[PDB]
Amino acid sequence: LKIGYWDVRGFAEPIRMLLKHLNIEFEETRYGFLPNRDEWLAEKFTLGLEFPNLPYLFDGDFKMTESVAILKRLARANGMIATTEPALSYSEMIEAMIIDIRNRLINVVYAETPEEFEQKLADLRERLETSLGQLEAFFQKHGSQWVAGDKLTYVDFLAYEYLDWYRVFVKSTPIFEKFAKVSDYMKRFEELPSLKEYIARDEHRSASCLSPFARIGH
Amino acid sequence: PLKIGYWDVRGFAEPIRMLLKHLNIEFEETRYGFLPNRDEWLAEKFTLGLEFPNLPYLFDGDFKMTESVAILKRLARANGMIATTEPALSYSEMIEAMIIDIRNRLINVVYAETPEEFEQKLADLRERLETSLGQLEAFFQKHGSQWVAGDKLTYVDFLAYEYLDWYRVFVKSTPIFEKFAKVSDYMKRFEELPSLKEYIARDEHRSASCLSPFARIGHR
Repeated sequence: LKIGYWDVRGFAEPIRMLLKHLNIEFEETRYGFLPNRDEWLAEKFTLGLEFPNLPYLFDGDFKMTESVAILKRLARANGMIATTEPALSYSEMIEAMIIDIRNRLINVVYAETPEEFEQKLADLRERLETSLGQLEAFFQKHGSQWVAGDKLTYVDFLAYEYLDWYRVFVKSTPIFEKFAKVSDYMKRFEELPSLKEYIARDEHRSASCLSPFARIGH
Repeated sequence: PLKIGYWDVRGFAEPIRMLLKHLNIEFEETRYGFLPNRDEWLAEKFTLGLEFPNLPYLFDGDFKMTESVAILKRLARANGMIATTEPALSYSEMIEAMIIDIRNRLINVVYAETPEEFEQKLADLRERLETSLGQLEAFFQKHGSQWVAGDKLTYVDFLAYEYLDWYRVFVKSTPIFEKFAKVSDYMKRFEELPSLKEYIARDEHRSASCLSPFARIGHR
């Protein structure tokens, strides 16, 4: 069981967290980087990936890419995903929403002045405020401990990680504190006795969220 | 008892429409119309009981959700149009995410914020398409399957066709599809499905704008 990705959190961290939570031992290739992409581009087309990319998964003799596709494959094989409706519908609805919140950040900090950049960052905070508002309302309405319900599933791993990025390097912590249930949700994930330790370790705490090719997050 | 709501174009709802037309399931539709504005949709937006108000939205009995993809899969699960076993599902969700990236690259361009910088962005998109489409060709070559998930048609093929078709329609990309013979065969195969053969030829689909007029291109 092997995972490949840059030596950062990035799109692979939710997967790293799922396995850590599940106590499943796995091996890693943390490609490093003035910085370049040569450590990865050396192995890129030699790994038998049908659509070479990062992160990539070696699962026995099976191989695949796409961060969310990988996370769910593992979740299914470990009972970490909703298998019934409407729970599963909620999961994939929030999945898509959490990935929209992530990509708005990605598309900004990976694009082609300094005061226009901060402008685009302040816009991400306003859209975030909105999103967390609707999300606060969702926890209030259903009263579920987690996204899909009372049990932890893959969607919560995507949620915590990509919403945390905003706290780390988008100065969004005060926006999280505005909403009571969302702030306790994040705190609950951190306090997960299964993950409480890994999250504290150098791998997650002191590591960069994004590659140095992003204008921020490193 | 089903109801779909979306702009009066193809957009992110067309795959949902096609899946339902393919399944021959009857459903109701609110097609929000539109110088053009969004007021029609904005008048109903926060009155429909959606937890995360957005287009497209779905009504299923008393159930209410958003997100175009999450909707397509919900309907496909209850009507046997999605792999339920590994590895077929891993392939589906891998190629799902990949197709949505191709879609989003286009989307992120056709929304604002010079015509030459823009013509360049489109030309960048076509080169990136050639790359991705070359990979899909290899996939269909390695796996001699008629569809993305194997021998049977599933939700992912509706995503693939609809969004890859957009490039052909208004991003001048038909020649790129012609370079890759398995992919070109794959596209046309979808158009010659007895269930969707007619519908894809009807004005509803063919003679309908792909995106809203708020995009710089992809509309009439």
